[PDB]
Amino acid sequence: AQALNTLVKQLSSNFGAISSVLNDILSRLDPPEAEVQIDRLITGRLQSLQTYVTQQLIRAAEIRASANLAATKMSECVLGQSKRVDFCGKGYHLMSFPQAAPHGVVFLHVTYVPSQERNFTTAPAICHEGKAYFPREGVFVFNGTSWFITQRNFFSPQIITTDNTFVSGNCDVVIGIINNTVY
Amino acid sequence: QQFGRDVSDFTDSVRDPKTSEILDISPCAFGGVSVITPGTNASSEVAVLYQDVNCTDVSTAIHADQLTPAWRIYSTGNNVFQTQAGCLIGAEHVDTSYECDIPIGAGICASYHTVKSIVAYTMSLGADSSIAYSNNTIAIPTNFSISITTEVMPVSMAKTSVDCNMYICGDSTECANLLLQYGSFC
Amino acid sequence: AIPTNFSISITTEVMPVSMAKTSVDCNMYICGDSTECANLLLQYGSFCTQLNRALSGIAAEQDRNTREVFAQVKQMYKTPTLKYFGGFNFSQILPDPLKPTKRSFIEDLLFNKVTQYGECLGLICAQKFNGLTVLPPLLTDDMIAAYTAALVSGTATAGWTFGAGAALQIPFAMQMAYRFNGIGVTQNVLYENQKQIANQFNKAISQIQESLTTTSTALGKLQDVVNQNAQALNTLVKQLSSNFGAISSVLNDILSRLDPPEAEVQIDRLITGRLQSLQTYVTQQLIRAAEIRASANLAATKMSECVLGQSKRVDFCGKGYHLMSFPQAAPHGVVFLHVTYVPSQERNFTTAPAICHEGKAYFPREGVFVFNGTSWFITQRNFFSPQIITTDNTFVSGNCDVVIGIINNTVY
Amino acid sequence: QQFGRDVSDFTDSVRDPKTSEILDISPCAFGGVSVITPGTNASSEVAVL
Ligand SMILES: *[C@@H]1O[C@H](CO)[C@@H](O[C@@H]2O[C@H](CO)[C@@H](O[C@@H]3O[C@H](CO)[C@@H](O)[C@H](O[C@H]4O[C@H](CO)[C@@H](O)[C@H](O)[C@@H]4O)[C@@H]3O)[C@H](O)[C@H]2NC(C)=O)[C@H](O)[C@H]1NC(C)=O
Ligand SMILES: *[C@@H]1O[C@H](CO)[C@@H](O[C@@H]2O[C@H](CO)[C@@H](O[C@@H]3O[C@H](CO)[C@@H](O)[C@H](O[C@H]4O[C@H](CO)[C@@H](O)[C@H](O)[C@@H]4O)[C@@H]3O)[C@H](O)[C@H]2NC(C)=O)[C@H](O)[C@H]1NC(C)=O
Ligand SMILES: *[C@@H]1O[C@H](CO)[C@@H](O[C@@H]2O[C@H](CO)[C@@H](O[C@@H]3O[C@H](CO[C@H]4O[C@H](CO)[C@@H](O)[C@H](O)[C@@H]4O)[C@@H](O)[C@H](O)[C@@H]3O)[C@H](O)[C@H]2NC(C)=O)[C@H](O)[C@H]1NC(C)=O
Ligand SMILES: *[C@@H]1O[C@H](CO)[C@@H](O[C@@H]2O[C@H](CO)[C@@H](O[C@@H]3O[C@H](CO)[C@@H](O)[C@H](O)[C@@H]3O)[C@H](O)[C@H]2NC(C)=O)[C@H](O)[C@H]1NC(C)=O
Ligand SMILES: *[C@@H]1O[C@H](CO)[C@@H](O[C@@H]2O[C@H](CO)[C@@H](O[C@@H]3O[C@H](CO)[C@@H](O)[C@H](O)[C@@H]3O)[C@H](O)[C@H]2NC(C)=O)[C@H](O)[C@H]1NC(C)=O
Ligand SMILES: *[C@@H]1O[C@H](CO)[C@@H](O[C@@H]2O[C@H](CO)[C@@H](O)[C@H](O)[C@H]2NC(C)=O)[C@H](O)[C@H]1NC(C)=O
Ligand SMILES: *[C@@H]1O[C@H](CO)[C@@H](O[C@@H]2O[C@H](CO)[C@@H](O)[C@H](O)[C@H]2NC(C)=O)[C@H](O)[C@H]1NC(C)=O
Ligand SMILES: *[C@@H]1O[C@H](CO)[C@@H](O[C@@H]2O[C@H](CO)[C@@H](O)[C@H](O)[C@H]2NC(C)=O)[C@H](O)[C@H]1NC(C)=O
Ligand SMILES: *[C@@H]1O[C@H](CO)[C@@H](O[C@@H]2O[C@H](CO)[C@@H](O)[C@H](O)[C@H]2NC(C)=O)[C@H](O)[C@H]1NC(C)=O
Ligand SMILES: *[C@@H]1O[C@H](CO)[C@@H](O)[C@H](O)[C@H]1NC(C)=O
Ligand SMILES: *[C@@H]1O[C@H](CO)[C@@H](O)[C@H](O)[C@H]1NC(C)=O
Ligand SMILES: *[C@@H]1O[C@H](CO)[C@@H](O)[C@H](O)[C@H]1NC(C)=O
Ligand SMILES: *[C@@H]1O[C@H](CO)[C@@H](O)[C@H](O)[C@H]1NC(C)=O
Ligand SMILES: *[C@@H]1O[C@H](CO)[C@@H](O)[C@H](O)[C@H]1NC(C)=O
Ligand SMILES: *[C@@H]1O[C@H](CO)[C@@H](O)[C@H](O)[C@H]1NC(C)=O
Repeated sequence: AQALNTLVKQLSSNFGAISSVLNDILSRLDPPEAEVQIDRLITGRLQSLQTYVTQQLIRAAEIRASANLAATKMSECVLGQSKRVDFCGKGYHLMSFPQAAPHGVVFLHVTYVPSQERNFTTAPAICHEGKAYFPREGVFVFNGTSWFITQRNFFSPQIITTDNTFVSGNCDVVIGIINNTVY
Repeated sequence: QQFGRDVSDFTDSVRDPKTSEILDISPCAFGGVSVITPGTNASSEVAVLYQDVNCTDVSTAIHADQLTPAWRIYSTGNNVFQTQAGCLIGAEHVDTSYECDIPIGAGICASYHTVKSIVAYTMSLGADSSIAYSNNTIAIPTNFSISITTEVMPVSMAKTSVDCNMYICGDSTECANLLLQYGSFC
Repeated sequence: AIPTNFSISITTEVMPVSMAKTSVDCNMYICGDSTECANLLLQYGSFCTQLNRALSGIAAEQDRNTREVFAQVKQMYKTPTLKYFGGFNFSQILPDPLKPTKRSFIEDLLFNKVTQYGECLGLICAQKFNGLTVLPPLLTDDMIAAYTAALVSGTATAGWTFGAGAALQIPFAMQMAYRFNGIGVTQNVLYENQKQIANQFNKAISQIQESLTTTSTALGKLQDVVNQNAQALNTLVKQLSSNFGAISSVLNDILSRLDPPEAEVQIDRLITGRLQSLQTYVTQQLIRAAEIRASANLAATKMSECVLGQSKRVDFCGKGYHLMSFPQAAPHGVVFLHVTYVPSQERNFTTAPAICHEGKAYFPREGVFVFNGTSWFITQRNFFSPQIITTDNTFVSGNCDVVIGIINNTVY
Repeated sequence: QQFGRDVSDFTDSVRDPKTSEILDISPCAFGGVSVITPGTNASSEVAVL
């Protein structure tokens, strides 16, 4: 809108000519002096087009830069599930919804947000049978009643078995091994 | 040597041709003006920023009526401060921090706060919080929530076209004949 | 060939995020305060408005670029006193609170190796005879360092959680344990090789410190944006002294000698030549500012993906497998410290795709069949560590003697 | 009043000097031209937009 208003308003600029109207100059002046001053107007009006055309070329590049971003971001998140951090929404991305717009696109990014965090005392491994038992997944926690293994995305207890715990290296190697008995 | 020049072509310093004293020249004052407003709805007073000036010459030129432009109803109002941006006039200094509402420059912002009036303050980055450190404990999330956030980005543009003779000529015959001497510039 | 030993290495990357905000005033750059000059630029057009609006828009998006990169922090967190987290010495990356300029010792060296117009510093707010000015940024350098100190102190005591969401209290060896697992290796190795990892970490810290103490390069991205904006202004200054095909370069030598009828002819040609150089400078800054946002869009990605997370893309955040990333501040730019993982010291042996045992073909759930001349076992592709071939870790399906390369062994 | 103007300074409506019948003025006619072809390999006939 501002690009077209500038292209419009400089039709009425004199650009140092006798007027900004070619009809005034054809009527008032002699065909030598008329032809000079309308030539002064024809080059001021060409420069106003060239400036407008150039700044359309710049913003046509930036919108293509976002359109190539949106065509990617639709394929990444609408047509799938993203795994990049904070791409397609803040948190943990689940899915996203495209919505049309008069000159663009509006996304609706569905994210997961954890909360309600609680203290649990932790340690790397369990020293059972003289063996440093490392968790196959998750970390070791003690909630004040039981030692067990849970994830870090959410709190959920699991009984410490050899199916979710394994050993690489014996004891007295890792600093801070749990001295507990497991199954 | 009679006078000195700057790194441009301007003579920044002259010697007195009478008593040989060496005198710098300062380009008395100019700069831009911005208008700091709460909006026409929320108030009717505005604050002006005289950009990149010493407030000694600004407050002088207000009272000495040496300003261009000048307003018929205008006053300094005892609220003038020299920041790195220049002379904010029409706003009270606040020496605590808040979040940036309207950005001014060099970390200082402004808003329309309770006495409401226009006040100037320094931007805060956030809360003075802390992340404790343990060698033994891990905080683990238990409950949760979901949230849907929207974002928005253009993918197109109002594509135009411009005819030359309805723009540079207005369909006059003489303009079309001069246009032949510029070629197919159109 | 499967690697056995390893080392960690910290490779740095830089990029610009910011062009210096400029502004100009034709009334001063065009005229030098001649009134008749002001009365002949009108008669051309309020082009002055388009210029002022163009430069302020280019300038205002430089403050947007800086907040988009740095200001990803919701709360300012304090500097902990303990900095030898399990031996990991973090005194160089953190700001030094004993100094008045509470910057990191890296950022001290980053400032020094990086570092015509009116400007105001302190507070001596001087002006120039030219119409040029530079504008100070909204987000000051101390505030830039305060975002940067929260990104490092927050990573040192909350780690993976710091960017993922609410920052969670966690020991730093536990933070390593989740990060080192995430690249496809077993987290025993960190506890097994802790002092080796702690020394290799502190090695590459001092390597970067001595590299940036004695450097002549690797900051060419930052200084080029400084120099390219400086050479645009010097061209804009020096063309004031040109006649532009008029009788004189000074308006008070034109109106002096010539009578005011023909003086205004020569004044028009001197104004018009000064308008075009002013208009072209705006277009040149308009192109260069659009260039820098592509680096600012990279830095906004590369902070939230790499510092506030862990990156799994190829050669993103240095070469190797990414573990951590420490941001540092720079004039008109950012500095990253990417801690990557490098496997090393490979050995030959013979491998196989399948084992025949009791008429069926057995396949690894993950890893390869490894025969070192003595016996067969399973290990991973990123570290050499034996696993006895049992049906717990070897997936059993299909018949023997169908796949190319099924070898008679025993699976227990 | 004698005549009207647009949102920009172009006279779009003139009140008649004789009858005072006010009359809008539109542009006379202009625009762009495009040509549809299936190719010189396929035909010699074109359609014009
Ligand atoms: C806005 O412009 C005004 C113009 O008057 C300017 O005020 C002047 O600033 C200078 C710089 O501070 C002042 O000069 C100093 O004044 C103090 C007290 O008056 C003296 O103690 C100083 O003497 C010491 O400092 C000198 C330089 O540091 C030494 O060379 C000297 O040997 C002394 O050790 C010095 O005279 C000057 O007095 C004021 N003028 C007035 C009227 O106040 C102001 O600084 C500008 N604004 C800003 C923000 O800079
Ligand atoms: C993978 O390769 C790395 C190579 O970096 C290798 O780590 C190195 O192991 C050796 C031996 O274990 C280390 O050498 C010792 O390190 C300690 C650490 O403080 C030093 O104190 C030692 O110096 C004493 O011992 C010397 C020999 O007895 C004496 O001559 C001397 O006077 C001292 O009394 C000695 O240097 C070496 O430091 C590490 N390297 C690092 C960076 O830690 C690792 O073992 C390889 N791993 C595998 C699985 O191949
Ligand atoms: C984990 O977080 C969850 C939230 O994300 C928790 O679920 C919430 O639990 C609370 C109680 O602790 C419920 O609050 C009650 O809700 C009823 C129903 O409110 C609705 O209906 C009324 C009337 O139509 C309407 O006015 C409201 O706006 C609601 O639409 C109220 O009547 C009660 O006064 C009380 O507020 C929440 O409703 C419930 N949320 C949901 C989505 O069900 C969950 O309990 C947490 N778990 C743990 C272990 O902390
Ligand atoms: C720390 O975590 C452990 C689990 O890892 C918690 O122990 C659990 O306590 C609940 C108490 O309600 C037990 O639930 C009940 O179990 C009986 C027996 O099966 C069942 O009949 C009931 O219907 C009910 O589900 C649960 O079994 C028990 N789990 C284990 C493995 O012991 C412990 O309470 C936690 N500590 C604190 C302070 O909360
Ligand atoms: C110039 O002005 C004169 C007078 O102001 C106009 O003449 C009058 O015009 C009105 C309507 O325009 C005529 O009324 C009509 O008369 C016809 C026949 O007389 C009848 O069929 C209609 O029903 C209506 O009554 C009026 O007679 C006429 N008077 C005279 C003396 O001519 C004239 O029209 C104006 N010029 C133009 C171009 O409009
Ligand atoms: C962890 O538990 C083991 C037992 O499983 C402890 O080992 C005992 O250590 C003492 C000396 O420290 C010996 O006298 C015992 O003979 C050991 N027990 C066995 C069965 O051999 C070990 O000390 C415990 N660790 C800690 C820190 O208490
Ligand atoms: C961690 O690194 C810091 C340097 O950043 C070490 O601090 C230096 O220690 C020496 C020995 O006394 C002093 O002479 C230096 O002045 C210290 N540097 C600073 C900036 O104060 C520190 O010793 C290292 N940690 C360990 C455990 O060695
Ligand atoms: C190949 O790897 C195997 C491990 O799976 C090595 O076998 C063990 O070697 C140690 C000492 O070298 C012996 O104490 C064990 O009894 C061996 N176990 C088995 C199951 O053989 C073997 O040594 C490696 N080959 C070579 C040449 O070192
Ligand atoms: C692995 O052992 C099997 C034994 O079942 C071998 O299979 C025999 O191969 C011979 C050919 O050399 C055939 O004549 C037999 O009929 C096969 N036996 C069965 C039960 O089909 C197999 O050759 C061995 N692999 C290698 C490489 O020698
Ligand atoms: C966890 O412990 C810390 C101090 O040890 C305390 O500040 C925090 O409030 C505790 N959080 C919970 C959920 O108990
Ligand atoms: C001008 O004359 C006065 C004495 O009449 C003297 O003090 C001064 O120095 C002279 N000026 C110069 C430039 O010599
Ligand atoms: C204007 O301000 C009033 C409060 O005085 C508020 O209720 C109203 O919504 C505002 N309207 C707009 C358009 O901002
Ligand atoms: C672990 O931290 C506690 C305080 O939080 C401290 O007293 C103890 O010495 C630490 N453990 C080690 C091995 O330093
Ligand atoms: C492994 O063998 C290949 C080819 O046989 C050779 O390139 C390489 O040097 C060997 N490496 C070792 C460690 O023996
Ligand atoms: C297109 O032109 C080629 C000659 O270049 C001709 O052989 C062919 O037949 C033409 N296509 C059709 C559909 O006639």
